[PDB]
Amino acid sequence: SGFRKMAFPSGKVEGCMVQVTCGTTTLNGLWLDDVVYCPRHVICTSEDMLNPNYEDLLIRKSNHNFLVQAGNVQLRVIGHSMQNCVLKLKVDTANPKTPKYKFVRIQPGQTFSVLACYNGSPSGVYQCAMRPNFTIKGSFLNGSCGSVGFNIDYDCVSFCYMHHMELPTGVHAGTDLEGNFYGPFVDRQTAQAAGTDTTITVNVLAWLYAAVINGDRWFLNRFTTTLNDFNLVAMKYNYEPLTQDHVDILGPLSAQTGIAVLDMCASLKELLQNGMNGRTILGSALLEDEFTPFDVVRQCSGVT
Ligand SMILES: *CCC(=O)N(c1cc(C(C)(C)C)on1)[C@H](C(=O)Nc1ccc(OC)cc1C)c1cccnc1
Repeated sequence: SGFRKMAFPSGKVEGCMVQVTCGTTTLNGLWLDDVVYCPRHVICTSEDMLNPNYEDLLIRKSNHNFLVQAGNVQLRVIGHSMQNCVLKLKVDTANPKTPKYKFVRIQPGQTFSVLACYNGSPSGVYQCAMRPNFTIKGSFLNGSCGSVGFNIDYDCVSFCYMHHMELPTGVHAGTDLEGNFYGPFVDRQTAQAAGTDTTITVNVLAWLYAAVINGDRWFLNRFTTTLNDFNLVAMKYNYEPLTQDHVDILGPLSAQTGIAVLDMCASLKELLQNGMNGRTILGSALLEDEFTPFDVVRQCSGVT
Protein backbone atom coordinates (compact mmCIF):
# COMPACT_ATOMS: atom_id res chain seq x y z
CA SER A 1 0.00 0.00 0.00
CA GLY A 2 0.80 3.73 0.00
CA PHE A 3 0.95 6.40 -2.68
CA ARG A 4 3.91 8.76 -3.14
CA LYS A 5 4.93 11.29 -5.81
CA MET A 6 7.65 8.91 -7.10
CA ALA A 7 10.40 10.06 -9.51
CA PHE A 8 12.15 7.60 -11.93
CA PRO A 9 15.61 6.35 -10.80
CA SER A 10 18.14 9.01 -12.06
CA GLY A 11 21.24 6.73 -12.47
CA LYS A 12 21.16 6.59 -16.31
CA VAL A 13 20.88 10.43 -16.55
CA GLU A 14 23.43 11.27 -13.80
CA GLY A 15 26.20 9.90 -16.12
CA CYS A 16 25.25 12.36 -18.98
CA MET A 17 25.31 15.69 -17.06
CA VAL A 18 28.42 17.87 -17.82
CA GLN A 19 29.26 21.57 -17.10
CA VAL A 20 29.51 24.00 -20.03
CA THR A 21 31.37 27.31 -19.73
CA CYS A 22 31.52 30.11 -22.34
CA GLY A 23 33.44 33.20 -21.17
CA THR A 24 32.09 33.63 -17.58
CA THR A 25 28.59 31.98 -17.98
CA THR A 26 28.47 28.34 -16.74
CA LEU A 27 25.43 25.96 -16.87
CA ASN A 28 24.51 22.26 -17.33
CA GLY A 29 24.72 20.29 -20.60
CA LEU A 30 23.68 16.80 -21.70
CA TRP A 31 26.39 14.55 -23.16
CA LEU A 32 25.00 11.82 -25.45
CA ASP A 33 27.33 9.92 -27.82
CA ASP A 34 29.73 12.73 -28.99
CA VAL A 35 27.29 15.76 -28.91
CA VAL A 36 26.78 18.07 -25.88
CA TYR A 37 23.33 19.80 -25.77
CA CYS A 38 22.75 22.97 -23.67
CA PRO A 39 20.77 26.23 -23.61
CA ARG A 40 22.13 28.63 -26.26
CA HIS A 41 21.89 31.52 -23.67
CA VAL A 42 25.32 30.24 -22.44
CA ILE A 43 26.86 32.58 -25.15
CA CYS A 44 25.05 35.64 -23.59
CA THR A 45 26.73 38.14 -21.26
CA SER A 46 24.89 40.30 -18.64
CA GLU A 47 24.23 43.06 -21.26
CA ASP A 48 23.03 40.72 -24.09
CA MET A 49 20.17 39.10 -22.11
CA LEU A 50 17.51 41.89 -22.52
CA ASN A 51 17.60 41.69 -26.37
CA PRO A 52 20.10 39.05 -27.60
CA ASN A 53 20.99 38.60 -31.34
CA TYR A 54 21.91 34.88 -31.03
CA GLU A 55 23.16 34.68 -34.70
CA ASP A 56 25.52 37.73 -34.26
CA LEU A 57 26.63 36.52 -30.79
CA LEU A 58 27.43 32.90 -31.93
CA ILE A 59 29.47 34.27 -34.92
CA ARG A 60 32.04 35.85 -32.48
CA LYS A 61 32.67 32.37 -30.83
CA SER A 62 35.02 29.50 -31.87
CA ASN A 63 35.15 25.82 -30.81
CA HIS A 64 37.93 26.65 -28.28
CA ASN A 65 35.90 29.43 -26.46
CA PHE A 66 33.69 26.53 -25.09
CA LEU A 67 34.86 24.55 -21.99
CA VAL A 68 33.10 21.23 -21.34
CA GLN A 69 34.08 19.37 -18.14
CA ALA A 70 32.75 15.95 -17.02
CA GLY A 71 34.27 15.57 -13.53
CA ASN A 72 38.01 16.42 -14.02
CA VAL A 73 37.84 15.15 -17.68
CA GLN A 74 37.91 18.22 -20.01
CA LEU A 75 36.30 17.39 -23.41
CA ARG A 76 37.75 18.96 -26.62
CA VAL A 77 34.99 20.82 -28.60
CA ILE A 78 35.59 20.19 -32.34
CA GLY A 79 32.13 21.28 -33.78
CA HIS A 80 29.32 23.79 -32.82
CA SER A 81 25.85 24.57 -34.26
CA MET A 82 22.62 26.19 -33.05
CA GLN A 83 19.35 24.19 -33.41
CA ASN A 84 16.55 26.66 -32.48
CA CYS A 85 17.22 27.43 -28.76
CA VAL A 86 19.94 24.73 -28.13
CA LEU A 87 23.64 24.61 -28.92
CA LYS A 88 24.91 21.21 -30.14
CA LEU A 89 28.68 20.95 -29.29
CA LYS A 90 30.50 18.11 -31.22
CA VAL A 91 33.15 16.77 -28.77
CA ASP A 92 36.10 14.40 -29.62
CA THR A 93 34.97 11.66 -27.11
CA ALA A 94 31.63 9.75 -27.20
CA ASN A 95 30.15 9.48 -23.68
CA PRO A 96 30.87 5.85 -22.62
CA LYS A 97 27.76 6.01 -20.34
CA THR A 98 25.35 6.97 -23.20
CA PRO A 99 22.16 4.99 -22.42
CA LYS A 100 19.52 3.86 -24.95
CA TYR A 101 17.60 7.12 -25.37
CA LYS A 102 15.21 9.07 -27.60
CA PHE A 103 14.10 12.72 -27.73
CA VAL A 104 10.29 13.17 -27.38
CA ARG A 105 8.15 16.32 -27.41
CA ILE A 106 5.50 15.64 -24.63
CA GLN A 107 1.89 17.00 -24.37
CA PRO A 108 0.47 19.13 -21.52
CA GLY A 109 -0.84 16.86 -18.71
CA GLN A 110 2.10 14.40 -19.15
CA THR A 111 4.42 13.88 -16.17
CA PHE A 112 8.24 13.48 -16.00
CA SER A 113 11.18 13.36 -13.52
CA VAL A 114 13.57 16.37 -13.34
CA LEU A 115 17.20 15.91 -12.28
CA ALA A 116 18.13 19.39 -10.92
CA CYS A 117 21.85 20.15 -11.54
CA TYR A 118 24.37 22.97 -10.67
CA ASN A 119 27.76 23.01 -12.57
CA GLY A 120 27.05 19.56 -14.10
CA SER A 121 26.49 17.96 -10.65
CA PRO A 122 23.10 16.36 -9.74
CA SER A 123 21.53 17.78 -6.55
CA GLY A 124 18.03 16.23 -6.46
CA VAL A 125 15.26 14.49 -8.38
CA TYR A 126 11.50 15.28 -8.45
CA GLN A 127 8.39 14.39 -10.49
CA CYS A 128 6.17 17.07 -12.04
CA ALA A 129 3.66 17.74 -14.88
CA MET A 130 3.79 19.97 -18.02
CA ARG A 131 0.93 22.39 -17.06
CA PRO A 132 -1.75 22.98 -19.77
CA ASN A 133 -0.18 26.47 -20.33
CA PHE A 134 3.25 24.83 -21.10
CA THR A 135 4.99 25.92 -17.84
CA ILE A 136 6.24 23.70 -14.96
CA LYS A 137 6.18 24.54 -11.24
CA GLY A 138 9.79 23.49 -10.75
CA SER A 139 12.37 24.02 -8.01
CA PHE A 140 15.33 25.71 -9.78
CA LEU A 141 18.02 28.29 -8.70
CA ASN A 142 20.50 30.32 -10.82
CA GLY A 143 22.76 27.90 -12.73
CA SER A 144 20.06 25.17 -12.94
CA CYS A 145 19.73 25.96 -16.73
CA GLY A 146 20.33 22.76 -18.78
CA SER A 147 18.73 20.44 -16.14
CA VAL A 148 16.58 17.89 -18.10
CA GLY A 149 13.22 16.12 -17.78
CA PHE A 150 13.01 12.44 -18.71
CA ASN A 151 10.84 9.29 -18.62
CA ILE A 152 12.14 5.70 -18.49
CA ASP A 153 10.55 2.85 -20.55
CA TYR A 154 12.36 -0.39 -19.44
CA ASP A 155 16.01 0.33 -20.51
CA CYS A 156 15.18 3.44 -22.66
CA VAL A 157 15.59 7.07 -21.43
CA SER A 158 13.12 9.48 -23.14
CA PHE A 159 14.35 13.12 -22.83
CA CYS A 160 11.50 15.59 -23.05
CA TYR A 161 12.57 18.78 -21.23
CA MET A 162 15.53 21.17 -21.02
CA HIS A 163 15.27 23.99 -18.45
CA HIS A 164 15.95 27.52 -19.87
CA MET A 165 14.30 30.15 -17.64
CA GLU A 166 12.17 31.34 -14.72
CA LEU A 167 9.23 33.69 -15.43
CA PRO A 168 8.79 36.75 -13.13
CA THR A 169 5.81 34.76 -11.60
CA GLY A 170 8.17 32.05 -10.19
CA VAL A 171 7.34 29.23 -12.66
CA HIS A 172 9.62 27.55 -15.19
CA ALA A 173 9.84 27.39 -19.03
CA GLY A 174 12.08 25.37 -21.35
CA THR A 175 12.47 23.36 -24.53
CA ASP A 176 12.34 19.90 -25.94
CA LEU A 177 15.81 18.48 -26.93
CA GLU A 178 15.42 19.91 -30.52
CA GLY A 179 15.39 23.36 -28.78
CA ASN A 180 11.73 24.25 -29.41
CA PHE A 181 10.08 26.04 -26.47
CA TYR A 182 7.11 24.51 -24.80
CA GLY A 183 4.57 27.34 -25.05
CA PRO A 184 4.94 30.88 -26.42
CA PHE A 185 8.16 31.85 -24.52
CA VAL A 186 11.43 33.36 -25.91
CA ASP A 187 14.95 33.11 -24.32
CA ARG A 188 15.27 36.85 -23.55
CA GLN A 189 14.91 38.87 -20.30
CA THR A 190 11.53 40.42 -21.05
CA ALA A 191 8.31 39.93 -19.04
CA GLN A 192 6.13 37.13 -20.57
CA ALA A 193 2.73 35.80 -19.45
CA ALA A 194 1.72 32.16 -19.34
CA GLY A 195 -2.04 32.20 -19.88
CA THR A 196 -4.67 30.53 -17.70
CA ASP A 197 -3.47 27.39 -15.92
CA THR A 198 -6.22 24.69 -15.71
CA THR A 199 -6.52 21.44 -13.68
CA ILE A 200 -5.75 18.18 -15.61
CA THR A 201 -9.15 16.48 -15.08
CA VAL A 202 -8.00 13.07 -16.45
CA ASN A 203 -5.11 13.11 -13.90
CA VAL A 204 -7.41 14.01 -10.92
CA LEU A 205 -9.70 11.05 -11.87
CA ALA A 206 -6.65 8.69 -12.09
CA TRP A 207 -5.72 9.73 -8.50
CA LEU A 208 -9.33 9.23 -7.27
CA TYR A 209 -8.81 5.65 -8.67
CA ALA A 210 -5.44 5.41 -6.73
CA ALA A 211 -7.30 6.55 -3.56
CA VAL A 212 -10.05 3.85 -3.91
CA ILE A 213 -7.29 1.27 -4.58
CA ASN A 214 -5.56 2.31 -1.29
CA GLY A 215 -8.75 2.24 0.88
CA ASP A 216 -9.91 5.94 0.71
CA ARG A 217 -13.55 5.51 -0.51
CA TRP A 218 -15.55 8.23 1.47
CA PHE A 219 -16.02 10.61 -1.56
CA LEU A 220 -17.87 7.85 -3.56
CA ASN A 221 -21.62 8.80 -3.84
CA ARG A 222 -24.89 7.24 -5.31
CA PHE A 223 -25.19 9.76 -8.21
CA THR A 224 -23.97 9.53 -11.79
CA THR A 225 -23.61 12.07 -14.64
CA THR A 226 -23.35 12.51 -18.45
CA LEU A 227 -20.04 13.70 -20.00
CA ASN A 228 -21.77 16.93 -21.22
CA ASP A 229 -23.17 17.71 -17.73
CA PHE A 230 -19.78 16.83 -16.04
CA ASN A 231 -17.94 19.12 -18.56
CA LEU A 232 -20.37 22.10 -17.99
CA VAL A 233 -19.27 21.92 -14.29
CA ALA A 234 -15.50 21.28 -14.94
CA MET A 235 -15.25 24.49 -17.09
CA LYS A 236 -16.89 26.62 -14.32
CA TYR A 237 -13.98 25.45 -12.03
CA ASN A 238 -11.12 25.89 -14.64
CA TYR A 239 -10.85 22.09 -15.20
CA GLU A 240 -9.82 20.54 -18.59
CA PRO A 241 -12.87 19.17 -20.51
CA LEU A 242 -12.88 15.33 -20.68
CA THR A 243 -13.16 13.48 -24.10
CA GLN A 244 -13.80 9.77 -25.04
CA ASP A 245 -9.96 9.22 -25.25
CA HIS A 246 -9.68 10.18 -21.50
CA VAL A 247 -12.56 7.69 -20.76
CA ASP A 248 -10.60 5.10 -22.88
CA ILE A 249 -7.28 5.68 -20.94
CA LEU A 250 -9.10 5.19 -17.57
CA GLY A 251 -10.72 1.88 -18.62
CA PRO A 252 -8.13 -0.34 -16.85
CA LEU A 253 -8.61 1.52 -13.51
CA SER A 254 -12.41 1.44 -14.15
CA ALA A 255 -12.01 -2.40 -14.64
CA GLN A 256 -9.74 -2.93 -11.58
CA THR A 257 -11.92 -0.90 -9.09
CA GLY A 258 -15.26 -1.93 -10.72
CA ILE A 259 -16.24 1.84 -10.83
CA ALA A 260 -17.48 3.30 -14.13
CA VAL A 261 -15.65 6.49 -15.26
CA LEU A 262 -18.98 8.44 -15.35
CA ASP A 263 -19.70 7.47 -11.68
CA MET A 264 -16.18 8.57 -10.63
CA CYS A 265 -16.98 11.85 -12.57
CA ALA A 266 -20.21 12.28 -10.54
CA SER A 267 -18.07 11.96 -7.33
CA LEU A 268 -15.60 14.61 -8.67
CA LYS A 269 -18.46 17.02 -9.61
CA GLU A 270 -19.67 16.86 -5.91
CA LEU A 271 -16.18 17.61 -4.48
CA LEU A 272 -16.01 20.68 -6.88
CA GLN A 273 -19.42 22.04 -5.71
CA ASN A 274 -19.00 21.06 -1.98
CA GLY A 275 -15.17 20.95 -1.40
CA MET A 276 -13.45 18.44 0.99
CA ASN A 277 -14.97 19.88 4.27
CA GLY A 278 -11.62 19.47 6.07
CA ARG A 279 -11.23 15.78 4.94
CA THR A 280 -8.18 14.52 2.98
CA ILE A 281 -7.60 11.90 0.21
CA LEU A 282 -4.23 10.07 0.24
CA GLY A 283 -3.23 12.72 2.85
CA SER A 284 -3.91 15.80 0.64
CA ALA A 285 -6.55 18.49 1.38
CA LEU A 286 -6.54 19.40 -2.38
CA LEU A 287 -7.24 17.54 -5.66
CA GLU A 288 -3.91 16.39 -7.21
CA ASP A 289 -3.45 16.46 -11.04
CA GLU A 290 0.30 15.52 -11.30
CA PHE A 291 -0.31 11.69 -11.72
CA THR A 292 -1.36 10.26 -15.12
CA PRO A 293 -3.40 7.07 -15.51
CA PHE A 294 -0.04 5.40 -16.49
CA ASP A 295 1.77 6.64 -13.31
CA VAL A 296 -1.08 5.27 -11.09
CA VAL A 297 -0.99 1.80 -12.88
CA ARG A 298 2.85 1.70 -12.77
CA GLN A 299 2.92 2.63 -9.06
CA CYS A 300 0.05 0.24 -8.04
CA SER A 301 1.56 -2.70 -10.24
CA GLY A 302 5.34 -2.36 -9.31
CA VAL A 303 6.74 -1.80 -12.87
CA THR A 304 10.62 -1.60 -13.06
C1 LIG B 1 20.74 29.43 -16.16
C2 LIG B 1 20.45 30.72 -16.11
C3 LIG B 1 19.45 31.24 -15.14
O1 LIG B 1 19.50 30.92 -13.96
N1 LIG B 1 18.41 31.98 -15.64
C4 LIG B 1 18.43 32.88 -16.73
C5 LIG B 1 17.84 32.67 -17.99
C6 LIG B 1 18.05 33.79 -18.71
C7 LIG B 1 17.66 34.21 -20.12
C8 LIG B 1 17.29 32.91 -20.81
C9 LIG B 1 18.90 34.91 -20.68
C10 LIG B 1 16.46 35.13 -19.83
O2 LIG B 1 18.69 34.67 -17.92
N2 LIG B 1 18.94 34.07 -16.66
C11 LIG B 1 17.02 31.71 -15.20
C12 LIG B 1 16.07 32.96 -15.40
O3 LIG B 1 15.21 32.88 -16.27
N3 LIG B 1 16.17 34.09 -14.64
C13 LIG B 1 15.23 35.17 -14.80
C14 LIG B 1 15.18 35.87 -16.00
C15 LIG B 1 14.24 36.87 -16.21
C16 LIG B 1 13.31 37.17 -15.22
O4 LIG B 1 12.35 38.16 -15.33
C17 LIG B 1 12.27 38.97 -16.50
C18 LIG B 1 13.34 36.45 -14.02
C19 LIG B 1 14.29 35.44 -13.78
C20 LIG B 1 14.28 34.73 -12.44
C21 LIG B 1 16.75 30.98 -13.88
C22 LIG B 1 16.25 29.68 -13.93
C23 LIG B 1 15.90 29.02 -12.78
C24 LIG B 1 16.09 29.67 -11.58
N4 LIG B 1 16.60 30.92 -11.48
C25 LIG B 1 16.89 31.56 -12.64
